[PDB]
Amino acid sequence: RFLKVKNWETDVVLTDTLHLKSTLETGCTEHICMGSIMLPSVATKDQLFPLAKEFLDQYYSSIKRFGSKAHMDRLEEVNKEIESTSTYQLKDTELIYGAKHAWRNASRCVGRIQWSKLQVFDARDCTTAHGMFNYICNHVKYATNKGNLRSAITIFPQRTDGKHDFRVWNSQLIRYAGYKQPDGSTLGDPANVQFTEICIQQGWKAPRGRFDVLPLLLQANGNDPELFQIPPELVLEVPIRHPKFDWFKDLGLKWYGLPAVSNMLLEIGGLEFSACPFSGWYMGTEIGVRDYCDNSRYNILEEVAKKMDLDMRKTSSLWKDQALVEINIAVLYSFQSDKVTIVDHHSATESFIKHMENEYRCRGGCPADWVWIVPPMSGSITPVFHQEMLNYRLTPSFEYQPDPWNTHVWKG
Amino acid sequence: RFLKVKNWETDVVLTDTLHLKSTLETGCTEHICMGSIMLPSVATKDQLFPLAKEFLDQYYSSIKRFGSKAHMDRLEEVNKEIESTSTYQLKDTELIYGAKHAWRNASRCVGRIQWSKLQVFDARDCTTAHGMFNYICNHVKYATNKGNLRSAITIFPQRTDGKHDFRVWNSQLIRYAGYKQPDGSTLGDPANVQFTEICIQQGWKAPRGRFDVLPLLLQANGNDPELFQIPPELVLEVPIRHPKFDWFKDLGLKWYGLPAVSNMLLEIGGLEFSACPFSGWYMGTEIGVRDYCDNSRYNILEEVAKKMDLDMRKTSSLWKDQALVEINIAVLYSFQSDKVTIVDHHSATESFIKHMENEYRCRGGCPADWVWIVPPMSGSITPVFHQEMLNYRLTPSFEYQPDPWNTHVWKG
Ligand code: HEM
Ligand code: HEM
Ligand SMILES: Cc1cc(N)nc(CCCN2CCC(F)(F)CC2)c1
Ligand SMILES: Cc1cc(N)nc(CCCN2CCC(F)(F)CC2)c1
Ligand SMILES: C[C@H](O)[C@H](O)[C@H]1CNc2nc(N)[nH]c(=O)c2N1
Ligand SMILES: C[C@H](O)[C@H](O)[C@H]1CNc2nc(N)[nH]c(=O)c2N1
Ligand SMILES: [Zn+2]
Repeated sequence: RFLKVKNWETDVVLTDTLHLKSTLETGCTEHICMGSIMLPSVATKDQLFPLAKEFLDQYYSSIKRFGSKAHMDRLEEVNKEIESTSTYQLKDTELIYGAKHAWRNASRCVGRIQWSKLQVFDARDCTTAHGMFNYICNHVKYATNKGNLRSAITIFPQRTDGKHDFRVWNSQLIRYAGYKQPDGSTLGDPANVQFTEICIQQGWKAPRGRFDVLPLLLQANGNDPELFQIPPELVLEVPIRHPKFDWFKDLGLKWYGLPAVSNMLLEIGGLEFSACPFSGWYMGTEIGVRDYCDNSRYNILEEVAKKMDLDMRKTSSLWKDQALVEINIAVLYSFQSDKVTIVDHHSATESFIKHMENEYRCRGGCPADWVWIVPPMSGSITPVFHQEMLNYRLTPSFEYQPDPWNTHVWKG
Repeated sequence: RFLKVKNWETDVVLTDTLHLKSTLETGCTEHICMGSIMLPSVATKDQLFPLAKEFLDQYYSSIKRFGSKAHMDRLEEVNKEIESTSTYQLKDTELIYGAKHAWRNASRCVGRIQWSKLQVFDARDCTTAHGMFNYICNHVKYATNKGNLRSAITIFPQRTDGKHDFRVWNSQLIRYAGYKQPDGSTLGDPANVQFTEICIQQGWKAPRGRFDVLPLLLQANGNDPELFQIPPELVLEVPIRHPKFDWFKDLGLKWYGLPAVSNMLLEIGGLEFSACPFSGWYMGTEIGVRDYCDNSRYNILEEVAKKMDLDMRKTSSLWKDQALVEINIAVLYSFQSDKVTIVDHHSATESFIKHMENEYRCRGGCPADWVWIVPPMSGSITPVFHQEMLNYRLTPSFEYQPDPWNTHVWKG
């Protein structure tokens, strides 16, 4: 009823009561745990009012006006609007609160110490794909802020019936293109080979190289999506160099500064925002480990090991491990030397522990997904490795949604 | 009902139906996942027969004689013995099967590809702490096999009433002593400071140094435990050197060859074996990462970084990561150069994937604990990082049990 999580490096115990407010389901049961499953598995008007009331009661509890006159009138005001319209509209203040607590509740995010410093851009007056492009461009410019990255979200109109959906078809606002070859291999980013081809289908002309920034595929109000090129002056990039190995520039690697997710769904008070691109700043490992060294991504451990002169015959020479660390010292160094905000996995995981402490103190808990919080290298030398974490689903939240090209009723 | 687990590096899917045979509870519910909780939380005669029948039905199913005459007679024979004695005794063949499947079912063990090659030593005729010492000595000698390590388990008499318990008080047969100081710090292994002091209480004379092998504290048939020194010729050790850095010998580190757990409980057909030391061989990271580099263990990242000439001022120089890899290349190299069996985390995790495949094919599943299977360094460059895993509890099994000094009714 009042569960306990322990840290096995400091012996610190914390008591979780926030999980009692949890509502959605995890996928786990009393007899099977699905904590390593990546994605465990129209809305009517009856279901909407409890979700609205639940959300309204915590918004007014947060401005220290729980159950007052202003609360009960907005309760009544939203009920009458759900009767009238079968849906409702958030105030600007409720949207900013909802968006900030979707991030706060994001159990897979190690960066949440920053959750209250989120800049929310209301794009609910948008009606066309061009309007979307303009809003997204202003998001990219604001969030980048000349390399002093600022976290932000842009929120396009909520879902209504279902066949009128705003969607960003890119999985991230800024991604590199992936082209397969006649000889079967892959240039660029293999993750986006499918999306890179959809752009070619709709008319993109590819500069078939490595780090080619993809165009935006924007869908407005259910209509077929349309292509727009982000002005290249708006795409900040960092060339990767090493502070010891001057052969590292010869590798000719670079990465974009802005991590900006655009394929998830924002849920606030039962309303569904199918297009809500949000952005922060990178933790180093996301680029240096997953992006650069996944076998099905850029997969550069091969070459970094070569140029270091390493024993690549035997698996147990740990040459993969040894090249992995050099690559991540270089991503960090390059970003910092250009004053482009980045955080190392040691500082980021310390901050999360400190954030976890604050949450248990002033909130009664912190939903956290250990499988996703522990970084993909040097896990046990970071403090989150030794921290027990309870995972549960609170709302407002960010959720996964199917890719648009599997679900969109086309019209030629 | 027939769940699916995916690998996100190869896109291989496998279907799990073994989880339906699962019985015990995980700690997770539909609303909270406890997959990162380390330890989530007398036996009467009524409860014993279903557990015996369940176990007997799968033993005879395994020798291809399910429900035959020999099965039903042993079913009857064990029922009558549970009526008569309120407990029962396993045949030698049932004990060897049970022990092997407790290992097979060990969801936190990455080494299970070896599960059917387990040497089982029946010590159920043991009655005294001296007898225990002799059995454990023969286990240590057999399992070490001059450095060609062999996996083995020794099984002392099962629990009966509860106040007559056989226990090994050491957490492992071979561990290094931990002494705190007058100046507050720690020499040796800080994990065992408590146990190292209990030995001093009962009469151990400490050679207060670093890698001092602890004595055995053995408890027979509920009696107060007694101290025995393993013959030092029986404790194989590997001095750690590096294949590049000749200053590495100056560190003066060494580790024992035999990982041999002695603090867990073996459950077979509802019988409880409170003393069942089992041993295998080390995966490199257990020593080089957890043993050597945990903040609350030996904690040598400090010195290895010094001797490498590293930028220790800034967290983001990844000097911890860089010294971590060198330490693990050295543990591997030292063990292999001495022909003492060890496995690197790359080979071990590949073998587990291949073991997982075999299990799903011929068994319908493989209970696996992702949080424990992914190694504590370079996680995402090993194949288990990208493998979804279902965790569930099958029997026979190894379980945790309280330390004996918290539960033992002493008599001066
Ligand atoms: C401020 C700097 C931030 C850092 C350092 C950070 C770091 C991370 C990392 C490393 C992950 C794991 C993702 C992966 O490994 O692919 C993650 C996940 C996530 N982040 Fe944060 N993030 C930041 C900002 C944000 C913001 C501003 C939001 C939302 C407004 C957000 C929402 C999420 C969500 C919902 C997830 C989990 C969903 C998913 O990616 O599958 N993050 N974050
Ligand atoms: C054959 C070589 C073996 C290897 C390479 C291996 C490897 C591992 C590793 C790395 C762990 C994680 C433990 C930790 O990180 O502290 C583990 C856990 C475990 N091993 Fe294996 N192991 C081996 C043999 C065995 C044997 C022979 C048994 C039993 C007869 C066994 C039973 C277990 C159990 C029950 C656990 C989880 C319980 C726990 O330690 O908390 N292992 N193993
Ligand atoms: C805002 C932000 C900051 C950051 N530092 N990193 C990320 C990465 C999120 C990765 N996540 C992968 C799965 C998905 F595609 F479904 C959604 C995106 C996002
Ligand atoms: C047989 C074996 C082989 C191996 N390579 N490694 C181990 C380590 C087990 C670690 N595990 C920690 C928690 C515990 F103490 F509760 C029980 C022991 C065991
Ligand atoms: C808090 C967390 O559960 C704890 O640190 C676990 C994580 N995973 C682990 N994995 C292994 N193999 N061994 C461990 O001791 C741990 N510790
Ligand atoms: C199979 C497993 O669930 C999958 O690889 C997960 C593991 N943990 C992760 N953790 C983070 N941060 N990002 C990821 O993509 C993943 N992938
Ligand atoms: Zn679970």
